[PDB]
Amino acid sequence: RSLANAPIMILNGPNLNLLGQRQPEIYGSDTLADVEALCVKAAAAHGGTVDFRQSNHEGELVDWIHEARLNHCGIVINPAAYSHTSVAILDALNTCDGLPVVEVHISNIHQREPFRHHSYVSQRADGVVAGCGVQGYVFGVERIAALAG
Amino acid sequence: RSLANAPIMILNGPNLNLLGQRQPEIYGSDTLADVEALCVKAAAAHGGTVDFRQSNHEGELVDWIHEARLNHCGIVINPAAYSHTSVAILDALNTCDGLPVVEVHISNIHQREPFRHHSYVSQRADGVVAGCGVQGYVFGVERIAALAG
Amino acid sequence: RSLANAPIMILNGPNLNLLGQRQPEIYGSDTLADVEALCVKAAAAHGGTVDFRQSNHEGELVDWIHEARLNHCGIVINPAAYSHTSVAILDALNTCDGLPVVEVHISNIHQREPFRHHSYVSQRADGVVAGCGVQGYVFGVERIAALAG
Amino acid sequence: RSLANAPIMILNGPNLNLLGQRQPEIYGSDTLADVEALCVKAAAAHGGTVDFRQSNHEGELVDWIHEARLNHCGIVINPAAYSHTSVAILDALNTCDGLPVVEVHISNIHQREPFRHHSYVSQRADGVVAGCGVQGYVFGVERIAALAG
Amino acid sequence: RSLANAPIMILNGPNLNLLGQRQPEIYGSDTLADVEALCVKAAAAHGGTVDFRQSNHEGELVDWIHEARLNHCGIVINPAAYSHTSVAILDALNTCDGLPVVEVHISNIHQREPFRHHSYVSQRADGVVAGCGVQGYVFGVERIAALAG
Amino acid sequence: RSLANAPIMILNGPNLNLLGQRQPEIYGSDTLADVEALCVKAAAAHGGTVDFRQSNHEGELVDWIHEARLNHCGIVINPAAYSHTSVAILDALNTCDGLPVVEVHISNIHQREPFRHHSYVSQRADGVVAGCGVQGYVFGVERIAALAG
Amino acid sequence: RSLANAPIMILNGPNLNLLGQRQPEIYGSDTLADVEALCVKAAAAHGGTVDFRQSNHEGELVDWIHEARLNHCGIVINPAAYSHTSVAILDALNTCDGLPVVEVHISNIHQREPFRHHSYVSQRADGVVAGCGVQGYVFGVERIAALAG
Amino acid sequence: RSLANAPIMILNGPNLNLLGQRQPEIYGSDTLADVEALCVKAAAAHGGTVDFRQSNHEGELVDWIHEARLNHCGIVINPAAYSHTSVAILDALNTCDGLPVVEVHISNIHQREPFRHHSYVSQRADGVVAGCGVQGYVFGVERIAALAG
Amino acid sequence: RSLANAPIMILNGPNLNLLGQRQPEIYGSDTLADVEALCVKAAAAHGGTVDFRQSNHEGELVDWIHEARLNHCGIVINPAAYSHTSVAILDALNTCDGLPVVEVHISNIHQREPFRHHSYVSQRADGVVAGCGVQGYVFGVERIAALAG
Amino acid sequence: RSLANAPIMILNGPNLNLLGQRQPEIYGSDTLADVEALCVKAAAAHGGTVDFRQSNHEGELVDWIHEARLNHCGIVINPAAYSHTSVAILDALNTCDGLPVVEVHISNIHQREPFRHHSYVSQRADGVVAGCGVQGYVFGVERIAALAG
Amino acid sequence: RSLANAPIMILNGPNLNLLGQRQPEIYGSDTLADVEALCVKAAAAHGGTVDFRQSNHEGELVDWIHEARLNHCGIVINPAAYSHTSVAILDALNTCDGLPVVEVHISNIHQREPFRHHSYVSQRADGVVAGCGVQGYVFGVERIAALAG
Amino acid sequence: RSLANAPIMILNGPNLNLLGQRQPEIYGSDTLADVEALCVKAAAAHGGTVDFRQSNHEGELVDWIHEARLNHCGIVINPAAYSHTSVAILDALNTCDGLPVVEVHISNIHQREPFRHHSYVSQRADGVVAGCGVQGYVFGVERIAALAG
Ligand SMILES: O=C(O)[C@]1(O)C[C@H](CCCOc2ccccc2)[C@@H](O)[C@H](O)C1
Ligand SMILES: O=C(O)[C@]1(O)C[C@H](CCCOc2ccccc2)[C@@H](O)[C@H](O)C1
Ligand SMILES: O=C(O)[C@]1(O)C[C@H](CCCOc2ccccc2)[C@@H](O)[C@H](O)C1
Ligand SMILES: O=C(O)[C@]1(O)C[C@H](CCCOc2ccccc2)[C@@H](O)[C@H](O)C1
Ligand SMILES: O=C(O)[C@]1(O)C[C@H](CCCOc2ccccc2)[C@@H](O)[C@H](O)C1
Ligand SMILES: O=C(O)[C@]1(O)C[C@H](CCCOc2ccccc2)[C@@H](O)[C@H](O)C1
Ligand SMILES: O=C(O)[C@]1(O)C[C@H](CCCOc2ccccc2)[C@@H](O)[C@H](O)C1
Ligand SMILES: O=C(O)[C@]1(O)C[C@H](CCCOc2ccccc2)[C@@H](O)[C@H](O)C1
Ligand SMILES: O=C(O)[C@]1(O)C[C@H](CCCOc2ccccc2)[C@@H](O)[C@H](O)C1
Ligand SMILES: O=C(O)[C@]1(O)C[C@H](CCCOc2ccccc2)[C@@H](O)[C@H](O)C1
Ligand SMILES: O=C(O)[C@]1(O)C[C@H](CCCOc2ccccc2)[C@@H](O)[C@H](O)C1
Repeated sequence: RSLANAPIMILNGPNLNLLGQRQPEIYGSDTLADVEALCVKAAAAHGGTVDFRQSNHEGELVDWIHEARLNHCGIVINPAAYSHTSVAILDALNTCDGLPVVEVHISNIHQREPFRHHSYVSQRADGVVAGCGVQGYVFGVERIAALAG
Repeated sequence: RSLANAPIMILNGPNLNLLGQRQPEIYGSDTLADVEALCVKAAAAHGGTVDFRQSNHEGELVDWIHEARLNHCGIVINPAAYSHTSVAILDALNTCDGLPVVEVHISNIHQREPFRHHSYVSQRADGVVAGCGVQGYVFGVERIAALAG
Repeated sequence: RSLANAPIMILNGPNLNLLGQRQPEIYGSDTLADVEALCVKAAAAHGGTVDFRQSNHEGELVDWIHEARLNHCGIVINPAAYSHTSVAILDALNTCDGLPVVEVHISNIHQREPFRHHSYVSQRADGVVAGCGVQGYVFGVERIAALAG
Repeated sequence: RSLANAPIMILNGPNLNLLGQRQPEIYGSDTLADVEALCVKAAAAHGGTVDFRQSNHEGELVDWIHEARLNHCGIVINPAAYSHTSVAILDALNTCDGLPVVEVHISNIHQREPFRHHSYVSQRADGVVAGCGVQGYVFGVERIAALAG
Repeated sequence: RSLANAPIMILNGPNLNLLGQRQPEIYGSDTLADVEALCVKAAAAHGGTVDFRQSNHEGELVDWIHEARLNHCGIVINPAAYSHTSVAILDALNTCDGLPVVEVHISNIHQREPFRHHSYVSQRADGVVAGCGVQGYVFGVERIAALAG
Repeated sequence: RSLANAPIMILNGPNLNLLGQRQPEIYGSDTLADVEALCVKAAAAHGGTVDFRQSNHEGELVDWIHEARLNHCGIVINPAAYSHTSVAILDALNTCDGLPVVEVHISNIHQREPFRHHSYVSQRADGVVAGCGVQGYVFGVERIAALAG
Repeated sequence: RSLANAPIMILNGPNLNLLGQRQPEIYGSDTLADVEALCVKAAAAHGGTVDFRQSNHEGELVDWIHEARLNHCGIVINPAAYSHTSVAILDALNTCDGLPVVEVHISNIHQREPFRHHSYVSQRADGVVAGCGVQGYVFGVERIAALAG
Repeated sequence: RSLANAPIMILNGPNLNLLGQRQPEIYGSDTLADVEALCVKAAAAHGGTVDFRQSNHEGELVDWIHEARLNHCGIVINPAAYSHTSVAILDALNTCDGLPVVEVHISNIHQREPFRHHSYVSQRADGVVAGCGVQGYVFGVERIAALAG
Repeated sequence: RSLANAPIMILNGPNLNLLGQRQPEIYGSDTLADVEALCVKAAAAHGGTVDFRQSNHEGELVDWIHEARLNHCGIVINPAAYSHTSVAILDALNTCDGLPVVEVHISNIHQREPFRHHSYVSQRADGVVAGCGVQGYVFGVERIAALAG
Repeated sequence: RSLANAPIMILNGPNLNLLGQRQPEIYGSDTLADVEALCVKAAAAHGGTVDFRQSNHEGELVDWIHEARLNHCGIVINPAAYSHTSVAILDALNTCDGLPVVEVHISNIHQREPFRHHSYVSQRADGVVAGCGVQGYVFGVERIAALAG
Repeated sequence: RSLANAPIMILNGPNLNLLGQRQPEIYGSDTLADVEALCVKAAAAHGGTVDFRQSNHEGELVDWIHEARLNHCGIVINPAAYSHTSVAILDALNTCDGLPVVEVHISNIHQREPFRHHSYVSQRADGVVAGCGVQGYVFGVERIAALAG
Repeated sequence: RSLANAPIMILNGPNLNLLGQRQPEIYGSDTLADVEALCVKAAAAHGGTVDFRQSNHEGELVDWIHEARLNHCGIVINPAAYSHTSVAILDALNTCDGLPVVEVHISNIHQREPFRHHSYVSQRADGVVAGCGVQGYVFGVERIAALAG
């Protein structure tokens, strides 16, 4: 699918509903709603739209990836903690043959606790953006626009 | 419980809803419905019935194992990604005292990425079948029939 | 929040709904309902009340932690299997700035299988109690009572 | 080769000559001769025949694998202790281009000592069946029948 | 022995004689004397008494455990550094067949340096309390009273 | 410095002089000169300029980071093989107090050989972009513009 | 069986046929026939006899262990290199229910190359003697004589 | 020194004072006094004498090794828990140039918990006897008598 | 011995009998007989002869090494799978004091599966040639010629 | 405290009483009395004194650290074997807030056995000197003199 | 390119300029000029020439590999210490599509320190010769002649 | 060479040119020129002179080490980041047969990031001084003056 004909799915994992409410030195002072606004703008800038979602449930994320697989032009995903633990989410993305996927982390996980350094999602994501703040979501959109082109 | 008196629960974990839609060289071109049909036949051949279910949700699979513990003669389980990650499903199966459990993987996980080599479920499953394709499910049923009688 | 003004949230993870039904040499013969009753009395003995919940779903536990963050005076959590696998629950507890958290394991996980020895939750929990049976929940409540005053 | 034209090679590694004489809780009370008779019946149930062999010598098993490579329709192998140590048997099976191979362990090796968890043979065996008792051999023959036709 | 007929041995390992003199954000500002008074009070509240001792010598602590084995109703031990290094103290506790043992750490060691995460003592201690401050000694006493009655 | 007052230093490590000449499926068919041209355009589109350089020599890269520290508004760096090996470049970037740094990899290093998964540079770079092709350089320029401007 | 009624089997693994021909500072100057003579002497001192064998073939050692199981009052084994590699010999000793087994190493393997530090045979051998020179075989014989009476 | 002119020092590490009082299936029913008596007679059987000591204190054991270095013809040492932890006792034995040293474990430490499998003392001890019960002390005396005569 | 007075022993490990019959991209399409013929001419070109042998049996290879130790001027060995598993063959080659030993692998084992990267034989072989095709045997012969001259 | 007002404590761990009686190539021919004299001299050159002590007992060393914390101007310590094993001594030193501490090893521990490479003391010691011979203690005195002024 | 039309590049890494000046029992007494003469002779015997170079600088070796890629018929490389550390040289070699590469080490790195056992270079070199002294360069030349033909 | 006859080479690795410009709490406020001046006076205090140099290039440091080998009486080296990565600098120092070498780190590397704990240079450096600040250079010079003496 192209940007013109289907939205980009923007998926957000656990706890990100609280973005902005603490640790601004690490994650900024923008809320999740502010991030959504940034993505709407960035997609529009490239002639597309987004479908922006958040969940604390691993299985829900899986279901939403199966939906993206049939209905969206690409996925930008910040899997949050499930980055480090979910093989299920990796396998869900693996079923998205041909679909552009960009993983985003607001923080630079490489500078944090050792368990945070690894991501299962990175094994499928076409591109991985870490430590660019909420601007990383914009880069995710920009990359999908380039690929679904 | 005997096969005569209660169904075999066949549980399928995340992403197996899409079986048949990709990677046929590894997983075959049969769909999950085709697998269900195979299981119905295999169980009938032995005078039993099946209760075949699939979920992308770890917690729903746990709930379902608690249901089998009370109501079913055995479990054949393809835990999918959760094989590698879910201590909660191992613990659920551990509550099934005396119930036959056979774990099944369509692919030979030992020939895949190193993180797929290990399974928590195998620590409780009475038998583990991997790399026998969808026929593995029929072996699961055949084992439970031998054990539940 | 003080004990006087808000309940203590007591969370229980997967499989603990079946407490009492097996392995009494390790977990005791009290049911989860008995445990809730113990907690109610322990909280009362210190001028408090509890909000006692159990779920097999990792996402629901996260959702509940976010509720406690805003509405409760502390958390006593037995994360069960999710102790060993859930970065998502660790992250949820980490959003609870200032809130007292005590992690409770009925069994002494240090005497069990190697994978049980480690807990993500212990990275945030203020106190960790293990192997004190269900009395551990009483210690959790007594700790929150000491800290939330 | 088909089942019609050539036997299934069934190979058994060291110590399995003493099967039935101890540890019946783990390995059953059937003797290796009883297993051979089970395999003859299982293969006949699918229009085939077997060539059933046992040796304590790694190099003899490699020799027999080379024989199967040219003269048999598939291999069912319980490599016993060599499963865990023999790169030579792995390399021998690797020479069997296109031949169906199923590895069988009577016990569920994933429940035993840590060194028993890993198998070189599993890196080539199409299918691996563990913890299904001597019925595993039946499943091995069933799989070969399905593949060799 | 019961609480009524013999004292609880409370053992404290190296450097704890200086408790209260530094790092109060981690260990609080109570002195060891203050901790002893807390233990006296807690034991009295359950009809018991304590025998409170501290040593910087691993072999003295071993001697004292042998004494408790014969003369006391239980042991509450904060082995301090020796928690991480002393198989000898673990072996001594292992000689105390039937005796209740609770291990206490004032700080939550799981949040500290990696070498502090593991304790040999926790392989024998019935219960392990970490990060509850000096109130963890009170939990120790409460647990022994529960078990020794 | 701001973008208006100083150029962005764009540094490329060993072997990137041959970009475009092989493995286009991984690295694209743009040459390093093409990438320079993209960076110059990207910077201009945010009111800045670039100082683009490539070297095969670890100590020359260190020298050039010292120069950036004093004369440039930020560093975009693709350290190539030295990402995995060079503590010296990490130390060099550490001296750049307050300067924005973005590391870029054309390929998704997390999908490649295990030694390629780790980067010393990511321990200082503010943001890390991987697998977004040459467009990742544009993202680096965009990030620096956001941080400097 | 007792010493009176059956010989002690003494088994020597690969390369021990050349004992005494090299490295005397490590292994001594006695030949394997001198070792056999020491064993004959030791057993006679205790009213027994020995059946002393050496082989370079793992499968042959397995076969001889099966013989001892049925025909000898105990096994003294120097498995040589196969100590470090042979799960098959371990499994063969494991079949020897009730039979006294002592493992002997002429050199102190714990002082040599790290791969020599571990032995699979020590997981079953009742006693293990290392670094006592050829007098270790004598200690072997003495141990069997104590146990087989 | 020879057996004729000086005693063999026999050192016993922590907790062995309690030998005989528990776990007889592992350690036997002999007391440490019984073992001292066994040693007196085994030395006399070879024209020697012994100086038999036990301590729970690592430094005392090092002090006694210094004394033996100057005053005794050999050392038989069961270091108990300190086998696994004490570099200080390894360094002490290392000062005993030319003195025969035999390490003894009553139990076969290679069949116990993993941390018990390794011994620092084995890095110097000339010989190491494990799993021969208290007879292992006799073998230690026998070896010293052979070396020091 | 010299090349003039004795043959070079050229030993080939398990499965090499089948060289030529598969995977020519890795191993070439020469048969083992063709390699033998290459060896004969390489040795003659330096005034020597060969004794060329192949076995699937570890023990036989050991026995043949003992023969070469007394009867031949050097050993060129491709231990095949046993390169990775056989301490026994290492120890056999260690008995060959002063005899030139060159290890050969047709394929570059360092580019293959991780378990293939390590060889016990290389701990004794004077020289190790890998990935030079069957020409590597020729280099082996050339090296023996150089050393035995 | 200044050098003018209190002595420097010089602590030596186990086995150093024997310094100079062996292994001169590693540790020199000076005795521990010679080392004391060198410290007296070095301290006097800087207007100070020393309190020079040696013990084989970990607990005594801890006791002496507590003494120094209150009574001395700094600590030079060669912990000997306890360097590698004693978290208790590290903890003792950690209580010496603000006190200068320099760790000395006569040998370069980095060139010795792997277990010797690591030191717990180095985690606190302000400075660590290894492989400078007995002259390392003069450097420790010189560093205390610099810091304590 | 063929040997007739272009020289073989022979590259030597750090410190090899001092070959011959020490450790002759490991590296021989030939100087690097002697090695160059051996390479000139061996190439001439096959109708070719060499371009022999040595550098202590990693980046200069990379530069020279790039030169070879365009101008030479093959590379024989002794990367010396950079074998073990340089992903940059590996990457340089990887750009040499279709070019024969042979890696040489004069000493048998597998008999040396553990860090020396691994080479990045070997992941690309076609052939790797180790432990054959300076004759290994001759094998390198002989291999390139065979492949360039 | 003696101190009287030739300068001590004092070599500084990458980034040290910026000493004094940041992180004074770890590295002090002296600049590299101030260090040089300190070394000049230290050497003069012992009748010697210094040749003080700094480079960011690994190969240049190796070249300088070869120069020292022929022309200088010793080496004091702070390899900075190359401590942790440069086998090349180790190998160069290894060529300096008989030459005294002391490694200096201004910061105590053992208290920093885990990768900084290890130094290849320390495998050859006779002495290693860490965490003594710039005074560590003076210790180096003092040690050289003692050894060249
Ligand atoms: O930095 C990221 O984007 C992460 O994906 C965020 C996760 C944390 C999710 C919650 O983020 C919040 C940040 C601030 C306030 C509330 C939630 C963490 O598990 C990953 O390791 C990195
Ligand atoms: O081979 C299996 O049965 C697995 O359990 C399947 C999982 C993947 C489930 C998704 O399977 C599909 C296969 C084809 C098409 C769609 C999904 C995988 O994570 C395990 O490692 C092995
Ligand atoms: O000991 C605990 O409380 C645990 O948190 C319990 C978990 C298991 C929960 C299920 O517990 C039951 C106990 C008795 C009967 C049924 C379930 C386990 O996964 C952790 O490793 C330790
Ligand atoms: O469970 C299996 O089939 C095994 O392949 C059996 C092997 C042991 C073979 C000997 O089996 C006997 C069973 C009963 C009685 C005697 C021998 C063991 O090494 C593997 O770990 C798993
Ligand atoms: O947190 C605990 O209770 C510990 O057991 C205390 C030990 C430290 C004993 C010294 O404690 C002091 C605390 C404050 C002031 C002085 C000493 C430490 O080694 C363990 O890792 C955890
Ligand atoms: O993907 C990247 O940008 C890297 O930084 C590139 C490096 C290789 C630089 C040379 O790349 C070329 C690509 C195409 C053609 C020639 C060189 C590789 O060492 C890193 O692992 C990832
Ligand atoms: O020390 C031993 O007895 C060994 O078992 C001997 C084996 C070596 C058998 C060959 O022994 C010889 C000794 C001297 C001369 C020839 C062979 C070795 O692989 C084990 O690690 C230790
Ligand atoms: O590459 C080599 O020469 C090996 O020594 C060959 C062995 C494989 C032997 C069988 O070789 C064949 C090759 C082609 C066709 C048949 C057998 C393998 O185990 C080693 O890892 C490396
Ligand atoms: O090199 C040192 O100073 C040590 O701290 C000394 C210890 C050994 C103490 C005994 O030193 C002696 C030297 C000569 C003679 C007797 C003892 C050792 O455990 C450390 O690894 C390094
Ligand atoms: O054995 C080889 O050729 C090496 O590549 C040599 C390197 C060292 C080259 C310096 O060699 C010299 C040998 C003698 C005299 C001077 C330098 C070493 O780092 C590798 O681990 C193995
Ligand atoms: O403590 C040291 O001397 C170090 O060798 C310095 C290196 C850092 C070199 C740059 O140091 C500067 C210090 C202050 C200001 C600028 C640079 C670091 O990589 C080592 O791990 C430890």
